[PDB]
Amino acid sequence: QTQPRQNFHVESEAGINKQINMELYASYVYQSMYMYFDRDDVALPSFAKYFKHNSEEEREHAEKLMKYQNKRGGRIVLQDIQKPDLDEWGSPLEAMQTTLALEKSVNQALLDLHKIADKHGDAQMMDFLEGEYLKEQVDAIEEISDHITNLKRVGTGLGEYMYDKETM
Amino acid sequence: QTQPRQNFHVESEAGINKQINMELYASYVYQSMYMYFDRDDVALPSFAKYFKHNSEEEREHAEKLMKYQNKRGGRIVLQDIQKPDLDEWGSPLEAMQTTLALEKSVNQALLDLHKIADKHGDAQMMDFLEGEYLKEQVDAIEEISDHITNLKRVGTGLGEYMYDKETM
Amino acid sequence: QTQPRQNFHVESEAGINKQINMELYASYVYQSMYMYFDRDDVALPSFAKYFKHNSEEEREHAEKLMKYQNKRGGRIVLQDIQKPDLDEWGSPLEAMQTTLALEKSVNQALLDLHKIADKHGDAQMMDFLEGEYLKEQVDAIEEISDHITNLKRVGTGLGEYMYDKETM
Amino acid sequence: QTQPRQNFHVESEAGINKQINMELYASYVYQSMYMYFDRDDVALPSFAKYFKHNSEEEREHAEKLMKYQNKRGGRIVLQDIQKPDLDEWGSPLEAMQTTLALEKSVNQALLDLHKIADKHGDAQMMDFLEGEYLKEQVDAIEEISDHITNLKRVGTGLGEYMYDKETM
Ligand SMILES: [Cu+2]
Ligand SMILES: [Cu+2]
Ligand SMILES: [Cu+2]
Ligand SMILES: [Cu+2]
Repeated sequence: QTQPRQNFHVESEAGINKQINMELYASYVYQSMYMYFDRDDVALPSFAKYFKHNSEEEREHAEKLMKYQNKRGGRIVLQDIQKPDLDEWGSPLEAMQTTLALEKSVNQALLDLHKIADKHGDAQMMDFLEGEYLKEQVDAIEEISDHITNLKRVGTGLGEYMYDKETM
Repeated sequence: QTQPRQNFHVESEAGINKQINMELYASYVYQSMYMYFDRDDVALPSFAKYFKHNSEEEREHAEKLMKYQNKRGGRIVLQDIQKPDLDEWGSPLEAMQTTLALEKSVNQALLDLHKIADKHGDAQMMDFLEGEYLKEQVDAIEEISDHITNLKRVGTGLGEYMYDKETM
Repeated sequence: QTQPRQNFHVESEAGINKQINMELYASYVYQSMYMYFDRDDVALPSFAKYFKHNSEEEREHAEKLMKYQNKRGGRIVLQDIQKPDLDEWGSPLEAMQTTLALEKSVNQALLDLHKIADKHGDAQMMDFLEGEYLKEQVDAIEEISDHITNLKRVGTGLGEYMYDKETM
Repeated sequence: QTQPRQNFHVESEAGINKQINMELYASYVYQSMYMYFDRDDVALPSFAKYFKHNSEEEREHAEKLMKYQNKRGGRIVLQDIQKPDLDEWGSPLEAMQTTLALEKSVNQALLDLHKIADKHGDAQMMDFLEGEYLKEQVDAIEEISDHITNLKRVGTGLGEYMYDKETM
């Protein structure tokens, strides 16, 4: 029943919970990369600054999702945040590639939550996602594919250094 | 056959009219409560200030729909504005409670109008509704449910006066 | 071997990892409380703001710990972040009591990491903990016990409201 | 028997003297490298600027110890300052590498002096060392190991010149 509940189906509420946890996994994985470039044997501190921002950015998307969950009458059920697969992510190009599939995975999750809110006619929730998440995911997915092509252009060695200084 | 008509079904035109009339009823009902907390034997000026705001909200929310009705080529068919059910709304709780079901009633009327734009392929009218009405309704519906909870906590007496001073 | 390693024992490195994960659990639990007071049926938004800060504050202690782990030659091994015990923490007094045992638990963990660095004569690590963590824990433990005594003084109802407005 | 002597064992006094002499050797060695990157056939002015800084760091680090030796009632027994092993330090890498082991050598000499304050119950002299020397040494030792990694990445040639311009 709750108090502000209207047009908010039970499947949608459990999807926001399932999505809240994945957005936290993204924040975790990005922090794992942050401190892979603060590692002294890599020492790319502007790459590290990138993932520190991106980790905080995703933690703010989870918060924006939980803040929405409370605004619609649902209740927040948190689950364990699983550790990232790797603890050492290789070259910058390799790590940026990992990020692409990550945000590409996080995107399709959002795209399927939108499909659920459509199933039970949740027009507002559809707008909230397509305005505050889908619009941002396509931005992040391009800017990551932008960094992928450049890191391939500059190559290794001096290329990995000069891309940290000038672009990041 | 009006100059700017495109993709605008007469069913959607009629819905905006019936919806304009309802958004005005909410202005009247909130104004009824405005001048209730200014009663000499109610004397809650900040609750009065809250409904003076909210009454002007709905009035400008109806003006936006009217401005949209002309923007799409429909014609504004006005109707009578019914007097509110009550002439006195009891405790601040029982007033806020009447407000919740009011916005909750208006939210469905907006949602059903959104279903009418979807029935006739009006992609624009969908975004206008879910962007400048449904988005606001969800926030307000929470905001009211936040006041109901706190009023139940502070209880009758000094708790009612304090909520007026510190929150409103 | 690594590159900057000196006087940094294997037990200490695994303790920083084990402590990094617990500091994240603290950040998680605090966020769970943050959104328990953004819940519309509780709606204490200055209590919620407290745990939003405290959750971010602990996430910055983990970062300060990982930043230290990289500065001393150790490597960061992350583990799963377990979900908080409860998803609804009861009255404010009850939640603040939970927090006390939390920071009291997180303290003794730090106190025992200090004992490990002492075992293998890690004078710097001892200073880093007793300057940047132990000094802050005793501050946080008092300010939480301060909030515990007051919430007992003001009681329930109007007391729980007026403490959110004036002090938080 | 000096005026401000308390808790200050002659073993600690002797250690500060031998440590003062070493902190000056690091000033000389860094100055040796300063005027090496100003050689007409090295011509790396930013690497020169780095060692002009670091040479003045150790000189002021010895002055702090001297100021502390007088602060505790000990007397400053100066000794000769040995010339550095080399008169030319090769590539920027092989120079930075010589610097790592230099600070790593100085860090142990500080740590062993800290063990001398602990052997004779000098709680203050412990905090002065671990507060204004050991804390800095850990940071510098990382900072050097960060430069070694990046120089190995950028490689000889244009990579050496670019690191001079963009990082130093
Ligand atoms: Cu995201
Ligand atoms: Cu409205
Ligand atoms: Cu902490
Ligand atoms: Cu020094």
